Amino acid sequence: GSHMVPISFVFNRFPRMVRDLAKKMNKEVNFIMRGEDTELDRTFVEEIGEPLLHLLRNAIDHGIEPKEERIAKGKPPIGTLILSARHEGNNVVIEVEDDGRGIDKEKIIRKAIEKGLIDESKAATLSDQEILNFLFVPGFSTKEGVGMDVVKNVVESLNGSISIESEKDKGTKVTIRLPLT
Amino acid sequence: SHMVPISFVFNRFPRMVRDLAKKMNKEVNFIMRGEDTELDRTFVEEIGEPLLHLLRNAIDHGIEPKEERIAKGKPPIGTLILSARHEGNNVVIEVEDDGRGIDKEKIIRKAIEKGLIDESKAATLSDQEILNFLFVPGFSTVGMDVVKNVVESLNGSISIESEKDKGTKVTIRLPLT
Ligand SMILES: Nc1ncnc2c1ncn2[C@@H]1O[C@H](COP(=O)(O)OP(=O)(O)CP(=O)(O)O)[C@@H](O)[C@H]1O
Ligand SMILES: Nc1ncnc2c1ncn2[C@@H]1O[C@H](COP(=O)(O)OP(=O)(O)CP(=O)(O)O)[C@@H](O)[C@H]1O
Ligand SMILES: [Mn+2]
Ligand SMILES: [Mn+2]
Repeated sequence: GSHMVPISFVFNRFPRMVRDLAKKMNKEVNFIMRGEDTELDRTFVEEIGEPLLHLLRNAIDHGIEPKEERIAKGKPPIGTLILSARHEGNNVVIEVEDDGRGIDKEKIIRKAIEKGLIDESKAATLSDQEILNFLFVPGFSTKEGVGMDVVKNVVESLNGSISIESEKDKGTKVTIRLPLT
Repeated sequence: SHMVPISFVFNRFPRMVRDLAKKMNKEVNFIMRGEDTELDRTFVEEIGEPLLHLLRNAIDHGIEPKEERIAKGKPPIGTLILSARHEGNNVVIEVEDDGRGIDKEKIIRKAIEKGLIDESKAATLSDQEILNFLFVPGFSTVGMDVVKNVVESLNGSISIESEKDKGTKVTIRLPLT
């Protein structure tokens, strides 16, 4: 790689943003960053900021439940949000994981049925990955050009890839793979 | 008035964009937003060609070849975004690319060649004054001048924004009722 620079050039700006977001949304969250010394193409560093911030915001908004709710639910009172970078072969892997309520998969199914994309019989045969992928279909999720869409497009314009996994009341993990320059 | 989703106009673009990019050997990720945005049905036939021209301009003149994108420290794949939405009592349509931007120096040279401006007045022209030459009838060698004419024909307005090596954004606002 030619113009390598530590991912910290983009990471160090998140602790402040996370705390303020958590305060505004009345959420209690412990933010952990890992692999801040991971080197990657400077172009990626300058472009991956917007996408990551959105995933972080998603986690704080839709993921982590208010402290009172986590308590009522029987989970540790403070939520955990982890942002990490690491090497996997010739790929830099960035992950945003929260231990929140998890993506509501039924909600997605209901929305897909409403849009006429699938019917009830078919909906019952879909796999979790199949359900979660609806989140990447442009125009699927209602807006207010932000969203999972913009995240995937930006990541893919860097020749990157993005995947999602989630478990009810367990949390959600978004994974971004960036290529070695 | 009688409305229809703007998808009637947008539907054919993905294929044309894909084929054009492939022809001019450019890597382009085409994004279309708000295809459900409605507009006057009598606008469909008229606004199609102008929009296609703006998309072609972005692919041909905007988005740079891969090696150029890399040299400039930009994402390898260029991004072309076509969007429509309702604002106030109008339909707003935008065509944006993150390419090399409009060659303003080239526009001024053309304006002088066409007798539209004396060279003694070129040094102080504002960016808007420069880009506006594109709307002067006969400026193009369908061209931007024709696009502006058609938009005016629909009682709407058009504006351009562009920054060197950053990109170009063309915004069209058409009246609803
Ligand atoms: N970390 C997370 N935990 C739980 N659900 C999540 C999540 N991240 C995303 N989601 C779910 O996925 C759906 C869409 O996220 P997306 O980022 O595309 O849209 P948005 O609903 O957040 C509105 P916008 O992106 O325009 O602010 C969300 O509305 C939510 O239901
Ligand atoms: N998205 C964009 N990015 C960069 N330059 C653009 C552009 N859209 C237009 N231009 C530039 O502005 C000048 C004029 O565009 P206009 O559409 O009026 O004419 P045209 O001469 O390009 C017709 P054609 O090239 O289709 O034969 C172009 O010649 C090009 O240099
Ligand atoms: Mn969101
Ligand atoms: Mn042209």
